[PDB]
Amino acid sequence: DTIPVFDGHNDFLLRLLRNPANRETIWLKGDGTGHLDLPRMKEGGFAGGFFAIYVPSPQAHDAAHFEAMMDAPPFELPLPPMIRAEQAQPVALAMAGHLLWMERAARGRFKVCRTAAEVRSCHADGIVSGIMHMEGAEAIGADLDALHLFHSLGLRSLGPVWSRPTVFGHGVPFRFPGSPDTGEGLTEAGRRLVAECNRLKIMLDLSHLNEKGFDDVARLSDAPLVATHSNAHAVTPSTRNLTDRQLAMIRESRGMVGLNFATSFLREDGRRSAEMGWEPVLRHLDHLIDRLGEDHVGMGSDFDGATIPQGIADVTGLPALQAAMRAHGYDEPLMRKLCHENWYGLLERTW
Ligand SMILES: C[C@H](N)P(=O)(O)C[C@H](C)C(=O)O
Ligand SMILES: [Zn+2]
Ligand SMILES: [Zn+2]
Repeated sequence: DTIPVFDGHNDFLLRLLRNPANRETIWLKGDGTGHLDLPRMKEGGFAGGFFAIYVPSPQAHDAAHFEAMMDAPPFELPLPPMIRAEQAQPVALAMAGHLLWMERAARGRFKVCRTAAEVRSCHADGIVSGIMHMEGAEAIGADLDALHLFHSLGLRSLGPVWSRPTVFGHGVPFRFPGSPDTGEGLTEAGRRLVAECNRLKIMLDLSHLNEKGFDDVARLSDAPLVATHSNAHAVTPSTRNLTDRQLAMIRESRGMVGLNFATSFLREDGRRSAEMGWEPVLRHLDHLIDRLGEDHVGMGSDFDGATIPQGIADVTGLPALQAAMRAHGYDEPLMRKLCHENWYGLLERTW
């Protein structure tokens, strides 16, 4: 009785970036590490999701010193320097190239989808779906020319920033505890980026964007507001989470929030440790569902991007998560909404 899950955010492509020579095994067989691969997706009931193209900084997000800091709050991680298009583009092309390769290699068992109809068809057919997503828009120059290029080759979702400055605006540093109001809003280029994404029907992702940038998108975007992998600030006051005020704005826009499985954003203590139970997961889900409404919450795992609860552990833990959700009292129609229907509706409202 596992309900298929369509997911808001994963960083599986980073694993292919880091070991391209072994990609056939990593994707088609698994290599015994990480959260995702094709066989485990099938075992865990992963229907598909957003596959993030994210350009790492020289001190990557999982550098030892950062992990150690996040283990013992309070903490504040420094923002990395801006990466410009000339440097970001080859990396983004590499990751986009791996995503297309995944589809070639899987011989029809995985499909990069460009429309909501394709996603729904994949769901019905049991074919794993993928949405090409860019987490941080460094590969897009301020001129926006590359936005059209990436769109042409399948890009359908874009977060203007990661937790790092871009020509478009500013992301939050990783900090606990702290407000998401950590810096300046969108630049003029960022405002143009919002307008152009609206015109091209590219979904904008607010995860990582600071509060001023969030307010700018809320004011400027003609489309529902979406945070693909962010939780409730009122429960866990991480800079990465959403305040009730932000949630209310997302609700008004008929938007969507994906629950991030990152330990740091779920635990009330904001620690990185996987040693936790189901309570914090359900605490965030209840809070999100209560304020956003049952139609505006889903999963945003952050599989392969963060440490997640021991009870989930990897994609094969989705059934255990569903069991906890059911035990907590979520009925079947709500379960279907949270697992995939809400994302599919959001895609239709956006695209
Ligand atoms: C580094 C990854 N791409 P991430 O998806 O940015 C994981 C992180 C904990 C977050 O999402 O804030
Ligand atoms: Zn990511
Ligand atoms: Zn992220």
